[PDB]
Amino acid sequence: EVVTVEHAMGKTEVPANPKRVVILTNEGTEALLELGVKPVGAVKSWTGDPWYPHIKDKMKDVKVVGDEGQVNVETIASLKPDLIIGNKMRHEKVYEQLKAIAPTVFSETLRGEWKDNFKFYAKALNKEKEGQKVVADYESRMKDLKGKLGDKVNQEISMVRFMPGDVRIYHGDTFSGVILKELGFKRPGDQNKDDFAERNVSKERISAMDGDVLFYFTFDKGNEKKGSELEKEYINDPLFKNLNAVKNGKAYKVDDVIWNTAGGVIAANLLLDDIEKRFV
Repeated sequence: EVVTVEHAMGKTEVPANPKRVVILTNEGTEALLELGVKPVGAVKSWTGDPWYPHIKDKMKDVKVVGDEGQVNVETIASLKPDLIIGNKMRHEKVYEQLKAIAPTVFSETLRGEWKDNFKFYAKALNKEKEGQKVVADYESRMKDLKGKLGDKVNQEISMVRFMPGDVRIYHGDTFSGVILKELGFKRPGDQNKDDFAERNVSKERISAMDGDVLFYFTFDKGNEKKGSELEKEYINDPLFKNLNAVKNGKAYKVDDVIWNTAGGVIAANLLLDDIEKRFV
């Protein structure tokens, strides 16, 4: 009937064979799908209507239970789940409300932890063996790519994000950070740090964006397109145009969804594919 799972908010008995699972992160949604569990409810994709294209078909008739930052507890209760999976960084405040509905287990954070989070979700679902195969398959595809890249990994890759009111330079404890590191890519300067990002990068700090290759991506909250507005301002600034990466023709806009925001094992595989497309 049950198994005990240690997690970010304690120790909880969960079904040995969960039948009606609700999943409260985008990255966790991908874990479930790859582990052969279709959730009865899930938070909408950050920039989907409601689902990212890469999971849309797999999410047919899944009930939207809010978004990752603001979950709808009433909708979750209505689904009568036997297991709820969330994340302490996103959902700590609603943990007790979720626990009142069904056994609830939390991962700790997002940042660069996608692979450990995936393994945790596999444990929570009692699908460790299945999870080992998914991880092994990803690592094999990763090894395939390392071979195809050869010494192209010796390039310093710079990661820049435009968001509403905030230009960021992404560092090591991030989705792109840990995957670039696993592949063996170098990073320039502070992008080697094991923190999340340099935040609120000014036009004066544009020099900190340089590298051998510069990948930038943009997040827009809504129809205001405030992220894209900031991108336009920065990439047309003379300081940006004088970056070595830009003068070399090696500054590229990449997809926010697969390079950062989806954040799960399906996206990780799509990121490998995109890197192969761009470098090989």
